[PDB]
Amino acid sequence: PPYTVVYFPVRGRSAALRMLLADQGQSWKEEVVTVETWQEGSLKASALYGQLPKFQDGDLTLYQSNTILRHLGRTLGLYGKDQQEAALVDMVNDGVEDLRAKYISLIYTNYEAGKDDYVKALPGQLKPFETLLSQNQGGKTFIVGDQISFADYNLLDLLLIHEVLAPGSLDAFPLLSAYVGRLSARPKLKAFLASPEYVNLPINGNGKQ
Amino acid sequence: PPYTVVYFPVRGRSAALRMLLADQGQSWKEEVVTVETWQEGSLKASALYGQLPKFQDGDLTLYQSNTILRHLGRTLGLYGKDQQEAALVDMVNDGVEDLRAKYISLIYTNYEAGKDDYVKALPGQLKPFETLLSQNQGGKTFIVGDQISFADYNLLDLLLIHEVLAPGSLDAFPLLSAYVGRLSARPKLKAFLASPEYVNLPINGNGKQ
Ligand SMILES: CCCCCCSC[C@H](NC(=O)CC[C@H]([NH3+])C(=O)O)C(=O)NCC(=O)O
Ligand SMILES: CCCCCCSC[C@H](NC(=O)CC[C@H]([NH3+])C(=O)O)C(=O)NCC(=O)O
Repeated sequence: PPYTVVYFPVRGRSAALRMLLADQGQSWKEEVVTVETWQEGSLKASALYGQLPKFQDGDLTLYQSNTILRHLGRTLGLYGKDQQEAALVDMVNDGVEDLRAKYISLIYTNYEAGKDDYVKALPGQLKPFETLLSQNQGGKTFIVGDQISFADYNLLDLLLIHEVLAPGSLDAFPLLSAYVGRLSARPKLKAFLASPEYVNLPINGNGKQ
Repeated sequence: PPYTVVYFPVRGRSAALRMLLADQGQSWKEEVVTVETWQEGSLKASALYGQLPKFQDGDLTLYQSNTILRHLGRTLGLYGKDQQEAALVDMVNDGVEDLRAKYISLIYTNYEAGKDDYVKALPGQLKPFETLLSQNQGGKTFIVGDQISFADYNLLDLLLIHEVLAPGSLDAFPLLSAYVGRLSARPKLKAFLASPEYVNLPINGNGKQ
């Protein structure tokens, strides 16, 4: 630390890292980049893949949302208790990333045309996270082990946004409904999710949710 | 260990994790899964995300290619010498991953109508790794730091398949170029890249490369 998130006035691929910081009792600066600022071409030109988020941690500069997440898991001890759990944390997040890339591509690339095909495939896509949960202490704690990981935040954000896209898509998944239900209640995380820092922001950058 | 890779008879997403093992002088078994056996559906059904590659390491069963990359870097010490190097290695891999997604979506979804545009875009897509490899002792060792990482096996394969795509695609990048020969000159890799079980193996499995 200190932490700075440099991003568009959208939740997008920073919603989960932001949650993590907040749940962890941490504080950060929000650097905001409007499309106008981005349209200047100054930020993009330095950015390693011409894309945001950008994260500064003390004197360390990072791109890629999952790098940032992994770096915070590695520093705040949110990467499982051991080398097995490390691997299972990854498996979970890689799975989140896969569904998220699908979600993004629907939203930005063809929303109204694909929504039906997307939401149809959704139960099949959520079932492995129910399974995962049911194979660890009975879905009673976290997605991996019995302490919180970066994969938990990234997955929490995945389900929240999906409840907006497809109201009631978690009915069929009891363990997962209680898990969003429980993890939201975590005191600092309740507060963060109610902050205008979050609430004032739309999920996506194109009107679509 | 011991190691087992379960996958279709292609290079695909088990290509980078096999170079790693070979160069690391390690050995492994192959569970070949033809398309016809996959259509039977009992393997599909048991896989966490219904997909391959699948990997067994001693008692651990893993899915997700980068998870197997990460698991391997962590056990064999191919994840940078420190915390910062770790975060940059992930930054490379995520960037490799992003170009692999796009190539995979060219190969399987619109090869015939996508290609000229794709190769058109290749230089300005390969440049980010040319940069990183510059800002790291002038390009003379590895993508990150001075010892090999899982991010180097993944990028190396990414660069090899793209040479098959458009032969001579790497000339506008003389740095990324010698990188490829350095890594393939490594006696353990060299020999595997000359074995049939690498040369006789299809890249993508749909007659397109
Ligand atoms: C312009 C409004 C965009 C706001 C929507 C979300 S950011 C979209 C895009 N960034 C990304 O796709 C980030 C992906 C990156 N691989 C990650 O996971 O962090 C971007 O910076 N795009 C700009 C560019 O690539 O030039
Ligand atoms: C004909 C030979 C083709 C083999 C190459 C395709 S393997 C493609 C697919 N696997 C994946 O997309 C893996 C994605 C995963 N995110 C990873 O990187 O490990 C799969 O198991 N697909 C099968 C399915 O989903 O039914």
